[PDB]
Order: sequence, then C-alpha cells, then structure tokens
Amino acid sequence: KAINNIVASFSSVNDAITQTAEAIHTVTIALNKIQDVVNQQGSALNHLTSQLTYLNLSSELKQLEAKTASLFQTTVELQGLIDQINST
Amino acid sequence: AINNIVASFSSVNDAITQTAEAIHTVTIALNKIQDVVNQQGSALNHLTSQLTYLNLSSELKQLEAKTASLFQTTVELQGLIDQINSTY
Amino acid sequence: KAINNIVASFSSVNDAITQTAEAIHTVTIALNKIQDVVNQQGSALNHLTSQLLTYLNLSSELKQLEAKTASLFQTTVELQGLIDQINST
Ligand code: NA
Ligand code: NA
Ligand code: NA
Repeated sequence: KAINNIVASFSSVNDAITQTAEAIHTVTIALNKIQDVVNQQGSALNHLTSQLTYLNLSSELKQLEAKTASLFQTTVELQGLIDQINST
Repeated sequence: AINNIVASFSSVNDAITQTAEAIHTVTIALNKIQDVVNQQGSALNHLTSQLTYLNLSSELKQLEAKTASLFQTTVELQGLIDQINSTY
Repeated sequence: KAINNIVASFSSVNDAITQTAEAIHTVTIALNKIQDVVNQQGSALNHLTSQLLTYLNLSSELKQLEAKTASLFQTTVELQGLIDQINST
C-alpha cells in the first residue's frame, strides 16, 4: 500500500539521519583527542629544542557539536511529521 | 505525483550513499593521522630518552559501524522506493 | 492532509542533508589544519635529529571530502526542485 511504504521510507531516512548525527559526534571525539596529543607533542618539541604553531580546532569542534545537535533535532521533527502521516 | 515522490526518495537515498562514503573517507583520514602522530610521539620519546599514545581505535570502529549501517539503510530504502514505484 | 505532511517531511530531510554537507565541510577544514601542524612538527623533528619521518598525506582524502561536500549540496538543490514539483502537482 502506497502510504505505508511512504511512512516506512521516511522512517528509514530518519534512521540514516540519526546514524549521521552519531557519526559526527564520534568524529568530534576523535578530533578532540588528536588536538590534545598533537599539542602535547608540540609543547615537548619546543621544550626540547630550547633546552638545546599549535593546533586550535576549537571553532570546528563547536560547529560540529552544533551540527550533532541540529541533526538530532531534525530527527525529532521528522518523527512528528511521520506521526502526522500515520494519522491521516 | 507518485513519480516525484519516488524521485525525491531516490534523491535522498543518493545523499545517504554520499554520506556513508564521506564517513568512510574521514575514517581513512583519521587512521592515517593516528599512524603519523604516533610515529612522531615515538621519535620524540626516543630523542628525549637520549608522551601519550594517540588511541582512536574505538572511534574508527564506531565510524566503520556507521558506514556499514548507512549502506544497509540504502538497500532497505531502495527496496521501499521500488515498492512505491510498483504501486498499481 | 497526507501530501502536505509529505512535502514538510521532504523539506525536513533536505535540511538534514544541508547540515550534513556543512558538517563534512567543517571536518575537511579540521583535517587540513591537523595535516598542516603535524607536518610542521615532523619537519621540525627531522631537522633537529639531523642537526643532532613520514609526511602525513591527506590530499586524496581532502579532495574526496570536497567532492562530497559539493555533491551533497547539489542534491539539496535537486531535491528542492522535486519538492517544488510535488507542491505544484
Ligand atoms: Na579553530
Ligand atoms: Na579509542
Ligand atoms: Na592522501
């Protein structure tokens, strides 16, 4: 039946948007880990060079965090619309 | 109107494919980063001996999981678009 | 009515696709910045040790992400056109 397939299709898409939000969240965790280690090593290299840049991803991290949230928000919005389609 | 609903889901499924592919590329990038950063940390260790290990294993695994699930969603949605298109 | 909520649903998805393209673009910037700093440190390391490593090469990945940013945005334009078609039928 056409409309049940339509509802199921939107639901599969919402699942994909949810997995995308989760993937961006994981990417943020990985970037923040890289920043920490890279700056630990730059510090050490400096200290060692003197005995003888730095990486700032803060803007990109905040934008990705904002995208995680906004994607998760769209999944709630899309679910409500899917609910309305089921209502009709 | 069915044709345009079908075409619109097909357009969305293409975006889901592109996203899965893009996450795959980010996974490859993050793995190359880890390998280099840890090579340099090791070189710095040695040279001081004459630093934290960067561990992205859990994040890479999670991203590979999301890539595969996104691809699975494209198969499921393709099936459903075929069903809407077959509406008789 | 069903059709209105179908149009609204596709528009909500198109928003998510746009946010996804923006997010990929941001990741591309972050990865380019990481590449730059990591290779500056490897260069400094090589110079120090030789006075007294492998280049991180993300070129292919960066290009692939830039291609995906572009294609996802092109998809949002196409999908908006199709939404305009439903809206008018
Ligand atoms: Na920044
Ligand atoms: Na990990
Ligand atoms: Na490369």
